[PDB]
Amino acid sequence: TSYTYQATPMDGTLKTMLERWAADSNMQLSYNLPSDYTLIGPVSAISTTSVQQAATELSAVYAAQGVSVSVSANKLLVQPVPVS
Repeated sequence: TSYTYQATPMDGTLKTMLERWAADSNMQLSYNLPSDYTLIGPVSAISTTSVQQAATELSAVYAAQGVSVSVSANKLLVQPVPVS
């Protein structure tokens, strides 16, 4: 096999990969960062049928850059990490 969330040869950047995941899922992408970013090596570990798992793995990859990736309704949401 079934569809899996992963990086593929088509995807060069964080935003563009997520545009594909969103299109593949009938979801909105809200990309709330000032710049796109290249995909870094650790993204190559992601391969899962679960959008929650995939988004969360991706979030962890970009956490040290200050980024959160999450599933919010029909949206993939990329934003600065909200903290109290």
